[PDB]
Amino acid sequence: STMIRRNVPTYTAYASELLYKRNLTSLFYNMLRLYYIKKWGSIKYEKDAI
Amino acid sequence: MSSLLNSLLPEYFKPKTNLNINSSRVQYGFNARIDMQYEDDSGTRKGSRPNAFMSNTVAFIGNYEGIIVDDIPILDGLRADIFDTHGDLDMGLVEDALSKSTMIRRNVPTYTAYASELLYKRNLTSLFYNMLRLYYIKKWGSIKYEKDAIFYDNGHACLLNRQLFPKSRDASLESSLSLPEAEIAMLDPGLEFPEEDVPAILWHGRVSSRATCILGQACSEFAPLAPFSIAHYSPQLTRKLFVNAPAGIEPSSGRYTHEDVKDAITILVSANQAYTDFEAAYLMLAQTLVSPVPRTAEASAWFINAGMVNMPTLSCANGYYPALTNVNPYHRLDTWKDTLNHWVAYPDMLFYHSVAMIESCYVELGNVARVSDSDAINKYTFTELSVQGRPVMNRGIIVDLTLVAMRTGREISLPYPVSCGLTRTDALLQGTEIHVPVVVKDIDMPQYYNAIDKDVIEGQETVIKVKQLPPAMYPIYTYGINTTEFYSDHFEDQVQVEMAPIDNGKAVFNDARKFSKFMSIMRMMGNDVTATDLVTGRKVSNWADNSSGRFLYTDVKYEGQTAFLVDMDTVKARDHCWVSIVDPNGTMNLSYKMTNFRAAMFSRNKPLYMTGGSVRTIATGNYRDAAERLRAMDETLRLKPFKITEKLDFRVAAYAIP
Amino acid sequence: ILWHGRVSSRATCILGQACSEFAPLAPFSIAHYSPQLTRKLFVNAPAGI
Amino acid sequence: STMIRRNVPTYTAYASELLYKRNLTSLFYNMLRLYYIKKWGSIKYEKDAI
Repeated sequence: STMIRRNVPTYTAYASELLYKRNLTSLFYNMLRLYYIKKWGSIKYEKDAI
Repeated sequence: MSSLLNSLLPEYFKPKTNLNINSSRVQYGFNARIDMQYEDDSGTRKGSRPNAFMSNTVAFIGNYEGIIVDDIPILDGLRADIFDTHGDLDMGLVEDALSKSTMIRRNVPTYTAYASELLYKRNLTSLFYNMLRLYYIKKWGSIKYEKDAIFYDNGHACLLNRQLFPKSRDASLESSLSLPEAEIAMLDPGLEFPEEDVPAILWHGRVSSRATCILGQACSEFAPLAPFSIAHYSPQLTRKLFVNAPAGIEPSSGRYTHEDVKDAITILVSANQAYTDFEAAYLMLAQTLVSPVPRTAEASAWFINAGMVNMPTLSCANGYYPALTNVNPYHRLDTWKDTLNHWVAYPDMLFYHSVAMIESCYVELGNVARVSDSDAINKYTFTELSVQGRPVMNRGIIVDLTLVAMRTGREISLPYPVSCGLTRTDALLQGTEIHVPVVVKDIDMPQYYNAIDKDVIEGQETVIKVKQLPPAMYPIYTYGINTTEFYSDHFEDQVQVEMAPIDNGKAVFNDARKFSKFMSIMRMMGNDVTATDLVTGRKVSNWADNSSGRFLYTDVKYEGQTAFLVDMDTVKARDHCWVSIVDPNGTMNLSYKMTNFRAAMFSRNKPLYMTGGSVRTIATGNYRDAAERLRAMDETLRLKPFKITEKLDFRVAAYAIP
Repeated sequence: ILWHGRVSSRATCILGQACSEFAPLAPFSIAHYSPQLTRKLFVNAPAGI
Repeated sequence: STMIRRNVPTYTAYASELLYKRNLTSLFYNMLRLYYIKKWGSIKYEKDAI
């Protein structure tokens, strides 16, 4: 899947180290929290409540 | 691929060779005979339009921008000996082939080492693409673009060419581009080590004075003034280009005709054995030759931001290895020369193949935009499930060919999974509001269109908020081959609106489906109906187009609950050849029938006629049967005699055959 | 030694340090004392180093 | 082969000695040590430690 075949040995070496640590779960977690902060963003917390 | 784009054309359509285009706007369509009928408790009222013209306006303008991307190598052309059983370059047979050749003996060891990198640089698609554009620039060079011209107008809203295309000066297509020439150097056969990042091509005999000027301009930056479709922005392909021609390269002439570009292409494909490269370039240009004029005012959202064209980097290492190309090439499919042979015979047929492809795509993107994200085959994931290959990235031709496969309902097969050309699905995948500019004509505009202002004086520049993208084209060539209920492109159709005499003309359509068919058939009958939504309080008019003459449900410009009040004592007769609804009572039954079809084209409000010879379906067998024949009549001048015959007069002579 | 295509800018630095004396300060197991393997190393690469 | 013709006789004479010099174990050993030095480079050694 390339015409420039000089970079294949270098590309393979870096790919082998990175593929065994791929995880986007933490990014989606924060993106979901930002959705609900904006939607339900009129809830009041009073300190001297029960 | 000439074959698959040919099948898209209708059965009644019989095309000829020459098409004398003399403008930047064409109304392609057909003439049909519509037998309309209105049945009621009182009686039946019959009408008949003998020549009904259903058209789709297509222009030669459209903002595009080229970017140089990395794409797969096309291995068709190289000799079949060096390839192994599986079909990849077995290095070891390459070293064997170079050794037993007419190469300099001191270069064999150093050239063989480079082979591992350079032999996998085979993609001439970018060069053929630019050379095809130069052919059509010089042919249709007299077409004009005016700055303060009408891009769209429907009576209420108007959209000028100044609005969509700023930085735009008025000029002819010939006077648009001023291409500078790249250096065409001669390759020295006795060069020590090959220079990578500089492509070297093959040539038959001597490079002519005009061939230098064409190749020089093809490998250069396109910097246009007027926004033309065949003269869009492209980056510099290369700085220098080597040509392995033992006969010296003549210097640049300066001038050339469109016939000289055909001469340049036919020599380049034959020498390099690059037919699959040409097939890729033919399909690329088929997408980005003509762009559709939008059907409605709010269907201009597709052409606001410039769609990127993916041109694969120019890379060729045939000049350095002349031995590896010969008369016995490796090819996957047997019908691999069919696309070039079709273009050389009928160049002007590309116009018909282009409109067939964009009409197929923009129709399917119409009914793809109306599916919810929560589904299996949706907006984002319709390309992945359809594709059964291994392309680098799902872009360019893959997205356009998969939309054609959905329209026709057939299996499209290409020899190489190449991913180059225009990407259309840009505004769709974003999934945000688009702000199209508009200049107002009347003062009662913002009731109909979802405008930003509620009161606007005439001649003011306003903005319309488009959320869901309406269909840009109506199906005309693909009419009643794969019918859907959205477009309702049937030959026979009927609708039953149920009213009682207690109701004083006023009917409420609870159903959305039959409301669409009622409003559409009433427009065929030449009646101006104006419905009003009860929930929201907006208004819709069936007369929202001057081309097709149909009403799609996306003309409401709002998704909500369906409660359309239509008052049937405010119906106005607008067009000629029309049936009258004077005063209805009881149940109404509307119906029509389309019987025959005749191909028609319009340009500058005049008929555009097809001229020249009768175009045939060129097959691989039709030429190679004459190769099987060889003209085997032994080339021997056999002169047969004529015996003179005497009759009554004797003054005059008469010769007989035996 | 032999090589595929061009010897990269970083490959020169690695081969240069691999064929050299290890003179450590701290007694580490993967950085123990080793003599100079060779002074010069040829590389048959038609594409220049 | 693709060798220079004037070198064939002189190179063939040397073959008897040079072709039996094949041991790259020392080079691979040092290159493997450079891999782990740069990977686990942040480990520390204190002089007055237990």
